Amino acid sequence: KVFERCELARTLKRLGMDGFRGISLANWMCLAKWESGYNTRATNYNAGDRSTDYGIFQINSRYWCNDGKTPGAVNACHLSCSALLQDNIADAVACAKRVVRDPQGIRAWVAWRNRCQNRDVRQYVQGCGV
Ligand SMILES: [Cl-]
Ligand SMILES: [Cl-]
Ligand code: NA
Repeated sequence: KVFERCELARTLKRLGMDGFRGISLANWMCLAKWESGYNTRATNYNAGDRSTDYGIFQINSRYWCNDGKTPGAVNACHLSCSALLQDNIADAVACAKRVVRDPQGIRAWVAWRNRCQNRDVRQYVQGCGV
């Protein structure tokens, strides 16, 4: 499913992402935008280390979900990576909450650092009623 901007914003708020571990909703929006373009079925193989990024938040198989083919990987979210490819983003959101519970927080995603950190991210939520 490819979410429309404001539709996603409202969904994330209802799932309790606004201010989770200090991360504003606009930051989560900026992340989803640059990671997948709001596409829940996005997958990305990383030939360099044999891991794959899954779904709307592009969560990595080496640490967060189990896909069976990633060497020396763990499953901190206790999910099959398949769960991160559903139209319903409930499982992806619960896993994202798990990710930011680690010391790095939102910084765990390098794309957030490159395109969201220290920027005016208001634009991602303006006019959405959240
Ligand atoms: Cl699962
Ligand atoms: Cl599994
Ligand atoms: Na894994």
